[PDB]
Amino acid sequence: SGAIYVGNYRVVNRHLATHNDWANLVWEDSSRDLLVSSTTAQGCDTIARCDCQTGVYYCSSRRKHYPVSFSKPSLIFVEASEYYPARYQSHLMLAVGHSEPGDCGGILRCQHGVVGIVSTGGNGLVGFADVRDLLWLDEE
Ligand SMILES: NC(=O)[C@H]1CCCN(C(=O)Cc2ccccc2CS(N)(=O)=O)C1
Ligand SMILES: [Zn+2]
Repeated sequence: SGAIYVGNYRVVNRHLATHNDWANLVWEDSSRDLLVSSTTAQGCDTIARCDCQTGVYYCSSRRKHYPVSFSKPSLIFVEASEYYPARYQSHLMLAVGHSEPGDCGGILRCQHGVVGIVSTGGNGLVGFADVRDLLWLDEE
């Protein structure tokens, strides 16, 4: 579990969104596993605006923050699960690391801020849904 809180926005994994989120929907993309909903109180997270490929992510299944190297956002085939059939997920970045289903929502950060959130796992890899291209998160 986990979310990013930037301004009046709440960014979560789409497969984990709640009732409150869909009723107050700003934007969602099934192919990216992302959903953004509006909030009453202001958030304090800063979104990174960079091309960093090294950062640190939180892994709830180990209670540890791990430093990682990660690939650039791309279209990656993701196996069928209880949330989606087998499909290509866009804007996904992979790293070598530990990730179990309950790890989705863990933040990946670099020196410039939040890069993304855990979205995929298994086979000794962890995938992060990139948020650095969503420039509108910084305004309105
Ligand atoms: N973004 C997605 O499509 C993810 C949605 C949640 C499920 N996805 C994962 O990668 C989670 C995962 C982590 C470790 C091993 C195995 C899995 C797949 S599952 N079916 O067992 O949950 C895929
Ligand atoms: Zn950066």
